[PDB]
Amino acid sequence: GFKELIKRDLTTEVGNADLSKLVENQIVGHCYRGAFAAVEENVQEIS
Amino acid sequence: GFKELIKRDLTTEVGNADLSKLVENQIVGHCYRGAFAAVEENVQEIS
Repeated sequence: GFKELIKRDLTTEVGNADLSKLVENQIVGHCYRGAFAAVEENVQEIS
Repeated sequence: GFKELIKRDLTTEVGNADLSKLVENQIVGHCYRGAFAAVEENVQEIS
Protein backbone atom coordinates (compact mmCIF):
# COMPACT_ATOMS: atom_id res chain seq x y z
CA GLY A 1 0.00 0.00 0.00
CA PHE A 2 3.03 2.32 0.07
CA LYS A 3 4.68 3.58 -3.12
CA GLU A 4 7.43 6.13 -3.73
CA LEU A 5 7.45 8.20 -6.93
CA ILE A 6 10.85 9.66 -7.88
CA LYS A 7 10.75 11.76 -11.04
CA ARG A 8 13.88 13.70 -10.04
CA ASP A 9 16.08 13.69 -6.96
CA LEU A 10 17.79 16.74 -5.45
CA THR A 11 19.10 19.09 -8.14
CA THR A 12 20.97 22.28 -7.25
CA GLU A 13 21.46 25.18 -9.67
CA VAL A 14 23.00 28.62 -9.17
CA GLY A 15 22.13 31.88 -10.86
CA ASN A 16 20.35 35.23 -10.69
CA ALA A 17 23.35 37.11 -9.35
CA ASP A 18 22.83 40.88 -9.11
CA LEU A 19 26.14 42.41 -10.17
CA SER A 20 24.79 45.91 -9.53
CA LYS A 21 24.77 45.08 -5.79
CA LEU A 22 27.66 42.54 -5.74
CA VAL A 23 25.39 39.75 -4.49
CA GLU A 24 26.37 36.20 -5.38
CA ASN A 25 24.31 33.67 -7.31
CA GLN A 26 21.09 32.46 -5.75
CA ILE A 27 21.80 28.82 -4.94
CA VAL A 28 18.51 26.93 -5.30
CA GLY A 29 17.75 23.23 -5.00
CA HIS A 30 14.57 21.49 -6.14
CA CYS A 31 13.11 18.00 -6.25
CA TYR A 32 10.26 16.15 -7.97
CA ARG A 33 8.83 13.42 -5.75
CA GLY A 34 5.55 11.94 -4.62
CA ALA A 35 4.44 9.62 -1.84
CA PHE A 36 1.41 7.31 -1.85
CA ALA A 37 0.32 5.94 1.53
CA ALA A 38 -2.69 4.21 3.06
CA VAL A 39 -4.55 3.44 6.28
CA GLU A 40 -5.22 -0.06 4.92
CA GLU A 41 -1.71 -1.12 6.01
CA ASN A 42 -1.34 0.31 9.54
CA VAL A 43 -2.42 -0.30 13.12
CA GLN A 44 -1.51 2.44 15.60
CA GLU A 45 -0.33 1.31 19.04
CA ILE A 46 -0.10 2.96 22.45
CA SER A 47 3.13 2.00 24.22
CA GLY B 1 53.68 54.33 8.97
CA PHE B 2 52.20 54.34 5.47
CA LYS B 3 51.09 50.90 4.28
CA GLU B 4 48.93 49.65 1.40
CA LEU B 5 46.39 46.87 1.95
CA ILE B 6 45.29 44.85 -1.10
CA LYS B 7 42.78 42.00 -1.09
CA ARG B 8 41.64 42.31 -4.72
CA ASP B 9 43.53 44.40 -7.25
CA LEU B 10 40.73 44.89 -9.78
CA THR B 11 38.05 42.32 -10.69
CA THR B 12 36.00 43.22 -13.76
CA GLU B 13 33.11 40.87 -14.47
CA VAL B 14 30.19 40.92 -16.91
CA GLY B 15 26.92 39.64 -15.49
CA ASN B 16 23.14 39.89 -15.58
CA ALA B 17 21.59 41.26 -18.77
CA ASP B 18 18.02 42.02 -19.80
CA LEU B 19 17.52 39.74 -22.80
CA SER B 20 13.95 41.01 -23.22
CA LYS B 21 15.23 44.54 -23.97
CA LEU B 22 18.33 43.33 -25.88
CA VAL B 23 20.52 44.94 -23.22
CA GLU B 24 24.10 43.71 -23.03
CA ASN B 25 25.85 42.41 -19.93
CA GLN B 26 26.52 44.96 -17.21
CA ILE B 27 30.30 45.26 -16.85
CA VAL B 28 31.07 45.93 -13.18
CA GLY B 29 34.56 46.47 -11.81
CA HIS B 30 35.45 46.39 -8.13
CA CYS B 31 38.42 46.18 -5.80
CA TYR B 32 38.97 45.42 -2.11
CA ARG B 33 41.63 47.89 -0.96
CA GLY B 34 42.59 49.83 2.13
CA ALA B 35 45.19 52.35 3.22
CA PHE B 36 46.84 52.96 6.59
CA ALA B 37 48.30 56.42 7.24
CA ALA B 38 49.54 58.33 10.28
CA VAL B 39 50.22 61.69 11.88
CA GLU B 40 53.60 60.46 13.18
CA GLU B 41 55.07 60.78 9.66
CA ASN B 42 54.02 64.16 8.26
CA VAL B 43 54.65 67.87 8.73
CA GLN B 44 52.31 70.29 6.98
CA GLU B 45 53.83 73.34 5.31
CA ILE B 46 52.29 76.58 4.08
CA SER B 47 53.62 78.24 0.92
